[PDB]
Amino acid sequence: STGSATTTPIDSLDDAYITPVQIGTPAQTLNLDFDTGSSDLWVFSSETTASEVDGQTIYTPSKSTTAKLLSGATWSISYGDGSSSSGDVYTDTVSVGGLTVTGQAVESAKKVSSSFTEDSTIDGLLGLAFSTLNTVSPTQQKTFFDNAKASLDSPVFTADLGYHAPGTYNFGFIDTTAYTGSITYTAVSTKQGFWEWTSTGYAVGSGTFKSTSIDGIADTGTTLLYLPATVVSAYWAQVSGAKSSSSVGGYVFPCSATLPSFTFGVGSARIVIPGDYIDFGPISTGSSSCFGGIQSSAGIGINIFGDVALKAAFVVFNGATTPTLGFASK
Ligand SMILES: NCc1ccc(C(F)(F)F)cc1
Repeated sequence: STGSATTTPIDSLDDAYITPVQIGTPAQTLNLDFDTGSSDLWVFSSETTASEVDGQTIYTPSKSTTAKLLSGATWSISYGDGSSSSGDVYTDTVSVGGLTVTGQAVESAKKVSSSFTEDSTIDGLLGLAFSTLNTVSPTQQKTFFDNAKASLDSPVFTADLGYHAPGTYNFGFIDTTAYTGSITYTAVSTKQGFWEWTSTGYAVGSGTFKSTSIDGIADTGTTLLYLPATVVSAYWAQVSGAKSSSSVGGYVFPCSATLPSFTFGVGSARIVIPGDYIDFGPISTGSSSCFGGIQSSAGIGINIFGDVALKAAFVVFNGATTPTLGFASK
């Protein structure tokens, strides 16, 4: 079997993408953030603290004939940006774009951090990293992708994120009309539980390609591109008036500047990120300083190929016994 669902940016800057997901019987439709950097499916629910909910759609397990409490199980998760959430665990039926999994662990949030509460467009997260990162205790739970794997035509899913436009998440098949040229596959290390891979180098604008190995993760749940300080300094040095700001927390640039493109390597192939993709707009309403989409990973400890990079490509997450990542121009 297969599934296909449209994913839509939550705002005019593509800060995140939400995808409708059906949970329970009868279906309760929630808009979830598909996150290849984590492995928990957690949702706002009727069990979330009332003061911590501001306009989100909530999952109500008491109205689902298929919901079962996973007795004794708890979850607690903290994201790299400081966000966090925790609660208990139900099992229920979950469908994405026609693809249905029964007995999927649905982690009901009793407490959520402030950054989730103030984001009324995101009802929860659907983790698509490897199940070794799932935070359910004492019995670790499988992701939606892992549970669906056996019934999928092919053990793959693809991310086709749009620039200021809707895109597509496909499960179980590769849409050969969605990309141009060939798909370049590259090896994945699962050692840390991420879709971790090694980029073969980079170029800034029309400059020479610098062959160097950049280890990083493919993370649909991260907005920006986080790369080593040397790479990020070489990019912003080409933008008149750009500078790293301690008060803002990253590189900013005059909104009147035009940004060069950024090229990253996948084996022998090249993926070009247009300069417009790196513009994240004024740091405050009416400001003439704009925030950059390429930032240093030095504070984080891991390089992150977030939405800025992934939306420039058609990306195949191949969950075969030897996992691989495929990149194609589109
Ligand atoms: N989008 C999920 C996510 C968030 C943060 C990290 C970090 F910071 F640990 F790299 C990995 C994955």
